[PDB]
Amino acid sequence: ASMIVVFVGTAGSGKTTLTGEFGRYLEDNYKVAYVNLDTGVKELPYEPSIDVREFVTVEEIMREGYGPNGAIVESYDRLMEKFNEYLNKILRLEKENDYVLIDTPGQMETFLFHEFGVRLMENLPYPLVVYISDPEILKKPNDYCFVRFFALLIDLRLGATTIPALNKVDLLSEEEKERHRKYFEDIDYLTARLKLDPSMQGLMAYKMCSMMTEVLPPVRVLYLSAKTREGFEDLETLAYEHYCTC
Amino acid sequence: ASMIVVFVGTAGSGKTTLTGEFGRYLEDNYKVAYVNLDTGVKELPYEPSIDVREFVTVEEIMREGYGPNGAIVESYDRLMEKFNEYLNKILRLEKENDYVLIDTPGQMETFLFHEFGVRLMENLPYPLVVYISDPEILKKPNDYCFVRFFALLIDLRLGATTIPALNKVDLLSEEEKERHRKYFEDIDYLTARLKLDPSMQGLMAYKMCSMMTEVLPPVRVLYLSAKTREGFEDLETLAYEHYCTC
Ligand SMILES: Nc1nc2c(ncn2[C@@H]2O[C@H](COP(=O)(O)OP(=O)(O)O)[C@@H](O)[C@H]2O)c(=O)[nH]1
Ligand SMILES: Nc1nc2c(ncn2[C@@H]2O[C@H](COP(=O)(O)OP(=O)(O)O)[C@@H](O)[C@H]2O)c(=O)[nH]1
Repeated sequence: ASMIVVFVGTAGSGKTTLTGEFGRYLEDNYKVAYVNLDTGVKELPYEPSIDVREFVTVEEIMREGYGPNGAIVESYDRLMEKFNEYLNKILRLEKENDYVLIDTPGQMETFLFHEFGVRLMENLPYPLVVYISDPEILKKPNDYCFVRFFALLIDLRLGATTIPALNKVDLLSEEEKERHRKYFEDIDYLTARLKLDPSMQGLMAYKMCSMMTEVLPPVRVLYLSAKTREGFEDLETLAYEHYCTC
Repeated sequence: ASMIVVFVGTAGSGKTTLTGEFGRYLEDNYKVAYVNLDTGVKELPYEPSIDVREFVTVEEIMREGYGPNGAIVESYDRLMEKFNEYLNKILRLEKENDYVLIDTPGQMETFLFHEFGVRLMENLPYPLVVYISDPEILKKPNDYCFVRFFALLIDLRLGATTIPALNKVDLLSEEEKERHRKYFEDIDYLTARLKLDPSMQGLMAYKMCSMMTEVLPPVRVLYLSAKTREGFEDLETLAYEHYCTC
């Protein structure tokens, strides 16, 4: 049919921007759709073909009673109702578009723990998942293993090739933006330093890693910058290369 | 010092209730504190010794500008400021209490992705983590592996023995509440049925499991019911048994 990319990434990871900034760069050579599944956001750098707000806004479920966490859960419980509609709504978008950029809710776990997100994922035609991570949590070894495991988690949960990605690599350094790569592209040295950590964690973080030594093909980490179109091109390849594979 | 229990569990898992309902049952024989780290909730079945709201309410960061996901992130960015205070505030609670029940934010990933939650965890004296899961997502094999991996994730991220737990086992069946146990206490049959799934996922969900065959001690799943005090007693043992071990 055509390529679909789901941007999953925790609150404040700046994925929405990326979601928009990637599309406009893709509107130069490709026809682009824009699905927003987030029920709680103010603006959008983009014009959604599909918007969950038109049905329901967290802001609403507020002026009704619930608080934040409770509103969120109700929105996606009210969505699992306009579901089979809302689904098809994304397929009829497939065959009139080259890329289709899906923008999952800020509460990653919303999309991740509640049928609305999982199911929608089963119904999509081999979607690629780009797991945006914010580089300001990569400080110590575990953190690297932590983020990469979770990414695999997502892959597992959502059943869809999931790509680890660092965001906002502009606000990076020089060697820093390569230190990160030492704990990434290279999957061996990460485990190497984990073996050094004599602490309980270090034990199972280390033991955890070897998720490669055992089994589960390496995977390539994407470095991206919404603002300065960093690694944007590569997303495309991967997109195609995955779209091909499957 | 004394026992501290952190309840982590995704939105709508009904942990806050459990957090309160467990304490009042513990107020019968133990002196109990009550820390609420959630900046976005309406009421609380309990009287917090500590409340993050007194500093800042999501509701506020709303009537200022931000929306849901943006408010949340700002609250915990404003907390990493009253941090070293707010910390100590929990230690001076240690040595005047038997149990101390910590109530993490609904957006699990808030507590999980942003320093406020991680750091606070390092500063606590061997806290036990009870990962509440809602049984209405356990439908197919993966789901079981999914929830148990994530639990281990949490353990890893937060560095603290993490206990998988199903919630609301009252709204359960008979054999259902034992089917669940087949995919749990028994860690072998879960992998057994995963090997049956000839799908891509089944491959790495199966491959994933063997997180025991390889290495990482079994762990016991808790069945809990806020309302009907189910498995409440066991929490205690574990609490003590862990408090002892370390
Ligand atoms: N410097 C920089 N800032 C970014 C980048 N991506 C997003 N941002 C900032 O973060 C905001 C986007 O947040 P948003 O995408 O809505 O958060 P999320 O969708 O919940 O993950 C933008 O207004 C930008 O100012 C980036 O690559 N570099
Ligand atoms: N039947 C049943 N309902 C529960 C249980 N625990 C919580 N609830 C319901 O869920 C609500 C609690 O939600 P809450 O704890 O605030 O959600 P969370 O803290 O974000 O995970 C309560 O008002 C109960 O009605 C349980 O064990 N059994």
